[PDB]
Amino acid sequence: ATRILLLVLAVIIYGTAGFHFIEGESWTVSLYWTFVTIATVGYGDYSPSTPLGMYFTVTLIVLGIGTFAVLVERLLEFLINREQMKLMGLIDVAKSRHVVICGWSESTLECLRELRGSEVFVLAEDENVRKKVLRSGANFVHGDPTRVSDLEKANVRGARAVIVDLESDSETIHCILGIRKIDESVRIIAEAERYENIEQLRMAGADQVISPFVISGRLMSRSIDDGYEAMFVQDVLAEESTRRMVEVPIPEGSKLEGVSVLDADIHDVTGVIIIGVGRGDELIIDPPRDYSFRAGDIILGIGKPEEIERLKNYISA
Amino acid sequence: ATRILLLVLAVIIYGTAGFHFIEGESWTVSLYWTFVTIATVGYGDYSPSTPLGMYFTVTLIVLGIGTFAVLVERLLEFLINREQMKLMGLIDVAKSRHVVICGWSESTLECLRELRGSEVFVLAEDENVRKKVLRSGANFVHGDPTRVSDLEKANVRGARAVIVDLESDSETIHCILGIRKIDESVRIIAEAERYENIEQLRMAGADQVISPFVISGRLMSRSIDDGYEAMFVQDVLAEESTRRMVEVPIPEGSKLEGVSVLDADIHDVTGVIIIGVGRGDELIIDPPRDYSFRAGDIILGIGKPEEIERLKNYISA
Amino acid sequence: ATRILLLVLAVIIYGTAGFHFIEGESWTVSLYWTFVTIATVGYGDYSPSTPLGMYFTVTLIVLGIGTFAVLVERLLEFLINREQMKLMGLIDVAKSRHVVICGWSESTLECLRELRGSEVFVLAEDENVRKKVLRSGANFVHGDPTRVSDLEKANVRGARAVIVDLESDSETIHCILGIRKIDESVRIIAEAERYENIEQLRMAGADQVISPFVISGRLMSRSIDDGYEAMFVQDVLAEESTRRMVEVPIPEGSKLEGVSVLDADIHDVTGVIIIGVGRGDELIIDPPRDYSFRAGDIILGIGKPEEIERLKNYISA
Amino acid sequence: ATRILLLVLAVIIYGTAGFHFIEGESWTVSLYWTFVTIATVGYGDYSPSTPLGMYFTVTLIVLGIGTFAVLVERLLEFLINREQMKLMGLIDVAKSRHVVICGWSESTLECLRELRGSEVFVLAEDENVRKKVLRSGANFVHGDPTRVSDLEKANVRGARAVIVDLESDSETIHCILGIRKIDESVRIIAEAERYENIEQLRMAGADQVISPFVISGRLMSRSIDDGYEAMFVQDVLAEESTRRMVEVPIPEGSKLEGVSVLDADIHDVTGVIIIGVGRGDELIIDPPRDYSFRAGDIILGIGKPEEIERLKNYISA
Amino acid sequence: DLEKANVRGARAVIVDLESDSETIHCILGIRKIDESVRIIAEAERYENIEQLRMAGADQVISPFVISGRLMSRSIDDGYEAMFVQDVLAEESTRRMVEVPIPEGSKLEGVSVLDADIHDVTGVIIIGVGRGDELIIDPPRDYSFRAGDIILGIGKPEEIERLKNYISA
Ligand SMILES: [K+]
Repeated sequence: ATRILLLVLAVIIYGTAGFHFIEGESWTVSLYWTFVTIATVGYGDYSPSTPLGMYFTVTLIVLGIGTFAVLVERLLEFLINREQMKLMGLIDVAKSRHVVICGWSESTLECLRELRGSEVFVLAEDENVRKKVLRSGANFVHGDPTRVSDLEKANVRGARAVIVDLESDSETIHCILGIRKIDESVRIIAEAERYENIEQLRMAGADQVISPFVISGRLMSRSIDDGYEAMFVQDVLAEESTRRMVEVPIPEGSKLEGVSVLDADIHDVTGVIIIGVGRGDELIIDPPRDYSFRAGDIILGIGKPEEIERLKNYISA
Repeated sequence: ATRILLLVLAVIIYGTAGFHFIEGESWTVSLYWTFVTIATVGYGDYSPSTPLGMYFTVTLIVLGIGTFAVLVERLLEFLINREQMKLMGLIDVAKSRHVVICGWSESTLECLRELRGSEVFVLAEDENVRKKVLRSGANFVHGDPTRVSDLEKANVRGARAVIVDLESDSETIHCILGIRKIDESVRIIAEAERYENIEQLRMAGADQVISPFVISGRLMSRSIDDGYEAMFVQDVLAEESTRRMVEVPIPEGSKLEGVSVLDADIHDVTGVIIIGVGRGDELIIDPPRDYSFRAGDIILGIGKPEEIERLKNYISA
Repeated sequence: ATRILLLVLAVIIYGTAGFHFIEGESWTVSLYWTFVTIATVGYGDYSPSTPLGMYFTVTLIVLGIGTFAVLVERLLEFLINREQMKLMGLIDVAKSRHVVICGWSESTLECLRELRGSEVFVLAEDENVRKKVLRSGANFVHGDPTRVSDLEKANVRGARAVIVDLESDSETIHCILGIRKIDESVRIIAEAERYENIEQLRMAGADQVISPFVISGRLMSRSIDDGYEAMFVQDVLAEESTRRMVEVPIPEGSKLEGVSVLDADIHDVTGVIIIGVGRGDELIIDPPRDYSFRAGDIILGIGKPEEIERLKNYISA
Repeated sequence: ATRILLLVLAVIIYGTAGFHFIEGESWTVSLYWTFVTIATVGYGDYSPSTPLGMYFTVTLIVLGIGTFAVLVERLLEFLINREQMKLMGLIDVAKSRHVVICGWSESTLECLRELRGSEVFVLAEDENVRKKVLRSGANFVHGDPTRVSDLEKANVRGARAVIVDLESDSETIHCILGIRKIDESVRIIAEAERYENIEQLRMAGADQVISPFVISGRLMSRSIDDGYEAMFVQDVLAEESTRRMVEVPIPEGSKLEGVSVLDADIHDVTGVIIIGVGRGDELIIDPPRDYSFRAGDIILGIGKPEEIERLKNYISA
Repeated sequence: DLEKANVRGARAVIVDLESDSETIHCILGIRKIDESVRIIAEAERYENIEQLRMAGADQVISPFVISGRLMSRSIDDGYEAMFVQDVLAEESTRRMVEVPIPEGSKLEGVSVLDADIHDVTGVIIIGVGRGDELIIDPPRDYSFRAGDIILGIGKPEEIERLKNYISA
């Protein structure tokens, strides 16, 4: 790989040792003339005069052209190899705050619209998935999400969060186990098809589990007659037509520390229905009137975009 | 992406600030000498004389070669990426009067022979379809005809007309709905397999619907005994052996405005059987003898190539 | 496609019209200086002296570098397109004495070992067939053997002979009909699976028909008890272990014109069993003793390589 | 392929014969000037003065640029062809001490972790296998392991050892027969699925046969109640948790030649259970107390990594 | 569908599916039904051997892991693979047997050094499994008990010579 460097150094030395070993001009001007001749710069300050000397000049010119040809050849081969290799995946990830996505479905396409295109890496192995991901605007890594060896290629260790949605619950569980084998602190978000596997996904190590099929089946099984819960669910979580479920935190101080919910009256002040207060990875749905707010708490509620703004400004210090 | 421009500007500045900061020749000739040295032009009008100066010349030459190498590398990488990307589709369309074709069957191959090869764009996603389209002489765009996002890549908004012929009537209806979601005025031409979907294609928004299977089934169901309607249909619409169904418009004035059909006697004058007169997106089959011709009307008839010429010249002003 | 030629001519003109329109040296030396400056040759005989003139030199150098970049870009794009296109087929054939092979099976692989690798063209459309053909040492053309349009890409018109062996007898018959539609004189060699299609292949236009399955089934149906005909067939036609069925023609004169078979006694003279004499596309198996030899006749017999040599030298003039 | 060399020699001759046939300077300086002009070196010592002469210089410059373009074109085409061809296999092997692997399964992936990545060559034909092998870190050769023609591409003749593990026992037997057809001395290591084919693999020519399915079935059929043999087998051969089955040879002399096992007491001295002594391709399990050690014998035993070290140092001279 | 096969009451369950993911899922499902049934699983990859044991498998078999290592050593020597094949796969001449110690057996409390099972019968004693643990190469101070299982390799003749020898 470094043989070409030795070859070109030999040619440069061979050239330099021609002037001094022929006309004996100067051991310093020979070094220069050899460098200007190879780079075709051709000043012409010091040109040969003997027939032997000018013949040696032709030999040096053709040898320099031959060396350049090999130089260009090596580079071109390297560029072709790199481009051909990194086009179909087979490239290690060097980032440290990306988002790794295992598998590609319609659920992972909808979360790509709220995430940066250059920070998400999709880890699959199908060929059509590569084209779909490239059209979507993400980066494709060729590997098996269930393999620990291919999980380190995607740099799961340093990822901000990992989203697991594979073709089957068995594969999802295996991928979660593999990720937890690498990093025990990375955040994992999984999707469950069957109701039986919701607890197994949580036991494997998933931080958050989503059950779209379980939600949709129950919504279908109640909308045959009434169809009012499904309407609320659709208009609040799917379309966000008018209202929206927001989660706004409480800043430092906020002039609302220690104030109870009964004295705050967030509904009567802003118009946002307070569902619960999440204090440190636990959701207290419908907190009592005796609950006291703190710093860093997150308020979960449903309201219009106007009322959400009315609340975020209201809880400011 | 523009780091190389800064690097080369730094090298040029570094070179220029060598003459003045070493030999102090001239702040204007230094700029020149640095440019002729990098482009290997090597005039030689102003060559260095000090050993330090000629060493700096070698340093500048090798640095310029290194900069050129990176320059060539970047370009080559860009060209490889562009060619590799636009070979398999994944390219947005910038035209504004093309013809978009969704799907690829034998029906869309026969309409390619009467259309310009460079104005038709085929929107599919199969790999064999790409080779078939390239052999036919059209442009291939990789996308799903049913997706509104992939429909905008083909630039349906600005297309002259869109031809929809997919693998199923469900896909055809979905594609028509998607196209009408983008543009409500573009002309859509669809093909229907089942007789039940002819009305659904028209309700979705298709301007023209063609039912080859419905026509062929009825032709088969009558040719068991007689086989005379099928012979006429084949020899007039499929082969155009002797006669042909032509639609010639009436130019401005044409010396035939207000003249009734009974007084015109187009059959007795030219020999072309007049089927109907299309006046503004409606076909009046067998117009009455009291019908009065106008300007911009289209005459639909069946005749030999000789009689068609005899009629087009007859209706001229 | 020729815009770059206009651009470079404009740059050359712009350069040439600088010397005369600035320093007014000579309308002939300006043309020269502009050509030596672009090709980085840089003699230096006529270098600028005014600051404006040397600035214009830098402008010309950078413009020439920009023009060269586009020049290299266009070429590279053309080469990439050509290589990428002619790698997967999609290339028209310009030869006029090649051998076209439709389909790829084990039968067409055994006939490749007795034919020149560079004269055979294989016309298929599967991807694995391309790799198999390339490993074998032939040229691959991507097309459908049943399509007349793709048959002209392989240049069947000018082919020496066409060998048809497709996946089914229906496809073989269709390909023969298509070839006969193009050229009514080219030689077609087909292979038949079923016994019912031997006559249909000959009616379609095939010059020679081979029935390996029909031969093998009958050989199997007789070797259950005796197995002596199959042994002869294998050892003479498949392996050519000891003997071989040869067909040697009769040269001009040959000192054997008009001599009857009874007076020639080819068996008693050389040891080759004379099966038949093919005189003008007809095989006379076991010719009578009254048959008279002629010029241009072909002798069909089975003999050892020694006896074949003994006969070819015997029938020489 | 060598036409370009003739073309460039013609251009060089044409250039050289310009000076002497025009200005008649010198038959030696013309050769030089032609070489410096083509390589754009442009010294300028001998520049033309006549208008005709300087026109001829422009003609030579443009002809040299045209020749260079073709030169670059040919090289680029060669590099593209080489890279495109050797990327998907289709490359002959020139090594003489590699390890050829036929087929790719989980068994051949585990033996890649104890072998050098650059000496193993995998011979398959599936496309996914190529990506798997490239990710693993080996070299991929595209061919059919059952074909003798594709077996010579992998250079089985000169291989150190061949490992055969295909999708079926029929394919494994066929590959072994093909390899033995090429080389009768190369070492073959095969894997058997069925118990019926263990003897057929040995009769075909396999030096060593492995039966993972046969071992696992019997281990399953005994672990239903006891499960103690399977525990030993797993912990000694699969995981090598604590102990390990080692095979250490006896060096020259070793101070243990002719010493009987009863007097050596290898178990009482080191702690390694002596299973057997392999003397020349035969395993003597549980050798008698009267057995006498020799030179070049291999000791097979199970022991901890400490006891193995205690034994290897003990048997040293 | 696991309850249709009546896994609850099964004597033992053998899990060998098309993939390690499916094997792990099946083991988890079986352990969800019955926490005491005996599960015997098979592992393809070396990474999943520990995950199968954590899921609840009582015994794990790694045929691919064994065969890969046997292939990776038989390129030059090929003596360990020969022993493994002839003892575990074909059982040509010898065989690895596991014979228990009956009640009393006239060998309770007798140390291995005083028993000398190799010098008496000819069977190489690999280890003694006392209650779901294998003591490979027990010390000379080990004392036999009742219900222990002796693991060794010997000919069918020597196995008979040992089973009759350890009888009361
Ligand atoms: K140059």
